[PDB]
Amino acid sequence: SKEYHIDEEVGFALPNPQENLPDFYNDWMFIAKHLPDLIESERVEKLNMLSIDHLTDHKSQRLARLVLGCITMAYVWGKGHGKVLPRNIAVPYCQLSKKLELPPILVYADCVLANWKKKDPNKPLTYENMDVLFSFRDGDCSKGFFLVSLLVEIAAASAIKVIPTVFKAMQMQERDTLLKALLEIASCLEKALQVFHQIHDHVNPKAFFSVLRIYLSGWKGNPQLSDGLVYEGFWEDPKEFAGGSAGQSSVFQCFDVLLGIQHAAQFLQDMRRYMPPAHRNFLCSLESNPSVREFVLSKGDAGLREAYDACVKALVSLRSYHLQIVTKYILIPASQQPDLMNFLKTVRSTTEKSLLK
Amino acid sequence: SKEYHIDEEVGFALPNPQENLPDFYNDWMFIAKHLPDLIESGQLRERVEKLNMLSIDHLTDHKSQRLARLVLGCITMAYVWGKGHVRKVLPRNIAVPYCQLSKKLELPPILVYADCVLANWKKKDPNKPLTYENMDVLFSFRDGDCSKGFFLVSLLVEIAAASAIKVIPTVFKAMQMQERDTLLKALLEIASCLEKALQVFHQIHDHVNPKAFFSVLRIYLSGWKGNPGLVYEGFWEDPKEFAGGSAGQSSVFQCFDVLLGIQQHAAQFLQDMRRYMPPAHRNFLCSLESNPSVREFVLSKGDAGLREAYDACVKALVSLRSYHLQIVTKYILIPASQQPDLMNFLKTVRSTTEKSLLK
Ligand SMILES: CC(C)CN(c1ccc(-n2cccc2C(=O)O)cc1NC(=O)Nc1ccc(Cl)cc1F)C1CCCCC1
Ligand SMILES: CC(C)CN(c1ccc(-n2cccc2C(=O)O)cc1NC(=O)Nc1ccc(Cl)cc1F)C1CCCCC1
Repeated sequence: SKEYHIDEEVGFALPNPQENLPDFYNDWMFIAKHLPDLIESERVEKLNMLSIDHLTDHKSQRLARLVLGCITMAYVWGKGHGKVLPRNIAVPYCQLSKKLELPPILVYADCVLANWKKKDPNKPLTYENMDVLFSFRDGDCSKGFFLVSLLVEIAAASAIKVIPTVFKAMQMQERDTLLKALLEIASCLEKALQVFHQIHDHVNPKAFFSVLRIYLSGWKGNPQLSDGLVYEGFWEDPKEFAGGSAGQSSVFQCFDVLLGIQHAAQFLQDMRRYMPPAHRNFLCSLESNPSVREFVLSKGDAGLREAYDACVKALVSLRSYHLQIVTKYILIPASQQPDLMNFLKTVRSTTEKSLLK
Repeated sequence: SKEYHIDEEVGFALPNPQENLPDFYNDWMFIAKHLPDLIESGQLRERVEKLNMLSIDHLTDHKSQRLARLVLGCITMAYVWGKGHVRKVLPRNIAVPYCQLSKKLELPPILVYADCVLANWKKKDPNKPLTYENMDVLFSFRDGDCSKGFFLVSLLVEIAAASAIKVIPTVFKAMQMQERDTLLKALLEIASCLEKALQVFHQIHDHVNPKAFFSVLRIYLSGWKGNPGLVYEGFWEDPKEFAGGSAGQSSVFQCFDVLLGIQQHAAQFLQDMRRYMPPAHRNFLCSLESNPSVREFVLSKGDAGLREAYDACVKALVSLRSYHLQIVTKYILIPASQQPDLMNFLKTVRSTTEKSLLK
């Protein structure tokens, strides 16, 4: 559906992202494409300031934001062992973030949604035929963690395209249409769970926790940048922004809203700001529609209740397996080097309490 | 509109709010309607504690549920604050129905602008118009609190603003259709209506007394988020923080900012205030942000008339925010300097409005 930038094949992800920028931005593209070699070894501070006026289409500006976002995270965090962004990169990065109405920091819509290519376009969207555009460090497992995340967004697209059928069937008092629409969403959410199983085959817990997780960290409520980060020449004062979480996906928040599932309440709302404007306009168009919960309860129909519940159950399954992934990839590795669980459990609890029975 | 519950006459306010609940809720209605007498005699907190737990299942329409929230909200503020000289636990037999009724209406369990302004008025004679002389409130806290004046004058500003809100589709349609003469008239009509809202502000001086406001009424509008939380017995085992009433709970304040492209620590506060607004009204301010920028449209065009009409709106907003500040001065600053960061926030918002002028 065109106005909201939801793709029929990949949903919220960006279809066929640009891989190359105009020559004018070669200095950017060289740094971003060589980050593994370049981190172990100043070029950002010796970098001239480029105008953003030569980024003319949407995909170019998304790729440019991805390039500048990966550069910024690597400059701030370095080698990842232990506060001011140079004017000549921050001014174009903040200008390009302002234009696209996103915060000047690496966000899920950059390094997942806009950070993939097909290897051969004549074949389908599977891990074996897919790759990422940018990494941080050799062995960071960027490829696996980004692509498996993206394959979940694609699986979710199968359900999102069913979403006009739900509201049309409510308007037209069509009980049999709405039931099939809910079961199809439920079935697609159940197939998304099977993708989650793929993380184990492409992402290594240690590599994730001690390498990749430092470069997705932001600077809002971070003790290393207690006052935040200074974007030299744009604000004289340092500014806080969060870094990447699963909460920046629209997938997670989208089906809460649809199914009428209502401190963590605060966090998912702010995460929407870190989403593309079209996608936030979509989640709002959703909240303006009649409650699927009020509709299914008001009918007294037990078939409809089971289908609504089929959706809610598929979400609880996902949130449990999510939780189990956090156990393998954060809790256990943290107990090996010499409040995230509370947030996830609370969100899971609110979902489970939304069953009808 | 329709889906957003914006009325052509009163805008964001609730039209013709219910005044009476079903008999089943007489025990509630007695306390709320007699809060002045029951606080002054020391019988308020006893009447709340001798209260059986009532099901909310007999509140069947919207207006009934809005009135019940107002009744329970006024009771809660009086129970928490007492004689204004407090209670850390709200008794289960009122908190459970109040929290249940808040969940249904998707509002926080505390008295909010949509309760004691938007849903808390009646006409004296319906055959005559909406003026202070023909209007009254449903609930007060204390004899002499000047609740009537402060609530109704607050609401009369919301009503003046409604005249402009219904123009808001004309603005977006006229941009889409490249109709330059239509869009100009739409801004001037909004500006003129924003200018009439300023004339309502003048009425506060005739119906609200500064001392009465600061030392009485302001105690019963105090919340418990960042207040030097409250336990809702039987609903949460843990105490919960929620803010009390501010002018920020109006949609009026944010609505014309969004239209005009006015970008409003304080960015966070106006954003959090939206939760204390009705869900339909939160969907409207959000549906607004999804529309094209009126600022970017007027600027790309070389037409100076359009700039002056956009500025006419922005200027009318700056006028209101200056006079706002002067009202804050009379009703807080001076009485506080007589007893033995809101000013920073208000000036900042004025600066952001003023800095959005085109000239
Ligand atoms: C698609 C999402 C909703 C579910 N997944 C997921 C599950 C658990 C975790 N997780 C592990 C430890 C802590 C967390 C957490 O914080 O939740 C993270 C994610 N996903 C991201 O972190 N995505 C992401 C965010 C920001 C930036 Cl910048 C880049 C990114 F790639 C996919 C699903 C299938 C298995 C692979 C991961
Ligand atoms: C409606 C807004 C945009 C402008 N006004 C306004 C101006 C200054 C102040 N003020 C004074 C001292 C501190 C403050 C402050 O904190 O701003 C308050 C209000 N208005 C409310 O506070 N309304 C209200 C809110 C919450 C609850 Cl619960 C109940 C209520 F009645 C009206 C407009 C009509 C002329 C009288 C004032």
